[PDB]
Amino acid sequence: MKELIYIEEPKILFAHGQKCTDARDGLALFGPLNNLYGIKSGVIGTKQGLK
Amino acid sequence: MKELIYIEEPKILFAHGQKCTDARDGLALFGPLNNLYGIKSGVIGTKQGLK
Repeated sequence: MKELIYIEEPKILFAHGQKCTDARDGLALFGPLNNLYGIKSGVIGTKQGLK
Repeated sequence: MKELIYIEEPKILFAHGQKCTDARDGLALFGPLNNLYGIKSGVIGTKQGLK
């Protein structure tokens, strides 16, 4: 019979220095580190793809 | 005794279908034709240049 150790879960730092563990919850709670003013999309494809 | 003819000043088209003759007045009255979200400025040079 051998033994197992435990390694503590790491943290990922979100906006205004808010530590968390899950990326989705940290984003839904605080938000990304830097702010883009917006995203301009260039879509190339058929008409159905554009729709 | 020679004669001079006259030609009407052309109009430039601004936001929401509004025309004018001066670019500055048209911009200050109706704004640009298109809509960006922001301008991400990259600066290259000295520290005092950044200041």
